[PDB]
Amino acid sequence: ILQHPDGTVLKQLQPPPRGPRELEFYNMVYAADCFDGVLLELRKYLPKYYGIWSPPTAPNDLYLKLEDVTHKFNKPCIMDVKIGQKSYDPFASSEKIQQQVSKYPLMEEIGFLVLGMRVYHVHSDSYETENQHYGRSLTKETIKDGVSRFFHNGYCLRKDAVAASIQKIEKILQWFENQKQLNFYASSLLFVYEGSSGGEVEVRMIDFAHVFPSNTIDEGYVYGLKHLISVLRSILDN
Ligand SMILES: O=c1c(O)c(-c2ccc(O)cc2)oc2cc(O)cc(O)c12
Repeated sequence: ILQHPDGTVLKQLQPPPRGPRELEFYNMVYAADCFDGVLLELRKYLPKYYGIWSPPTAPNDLYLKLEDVTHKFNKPCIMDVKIGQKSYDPFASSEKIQQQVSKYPLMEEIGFLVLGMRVYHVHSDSYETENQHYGRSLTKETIKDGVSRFFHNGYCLRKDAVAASIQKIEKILQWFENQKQLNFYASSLLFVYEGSSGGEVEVRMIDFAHVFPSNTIDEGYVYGLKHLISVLRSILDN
């Protein structure tokens, strides 16, 4: 992700077919002549989309120009969580399914996977970062404590950020329970809170290279959100 100073980021299109699909998703959702109520509501939960972008001298080099969801924070604490039971899409080959399931074989059981976090620590004036192997190591026994780490500034558990995250996720969950036209595979939620309040918490959906038309509720996504809500809720009892 390329963080530009004017409060936006540039996300480079993934190689085909993934980048092109993510481009088309943003184009469908943010079509100026769109009056589909489902899609207009979905806009609230995504980064604001500014269209395709490429460098002036390089029309070959394709990016999405997107809102920087961390812009309004001073010391943003950021967690990326992949949502759903299946990280592979409805047209994946046998090998691709195996590739995806092997990355994290607990996806069906847990319904979400922590892709990373960056946590500001007050008393050291520094960030602790966790990479993809952190989340991939978490089991049903360790997921609650694994998620909890995101909300530890060193001195207190930020239950305010936990509660606000639940409240923001619940609105996304409500959107999913009132649409039967899109199914989302390998998509994520980006959580941001202020590390330096309730207060600023941001929760946005990202990563749309495997969103497909559907005739049904996205059951895997709903399962993941519900399980994530339940884990966060249990952290409020700590
Ligand atoms: O706005 C965005 C953002 O700030 C970040 C980010 C910033 C710092 C990190 O350490 C990790 C991610 O990722 C993104 C990924 C997207 O697909 C879309 C976005 O709009 C953002």
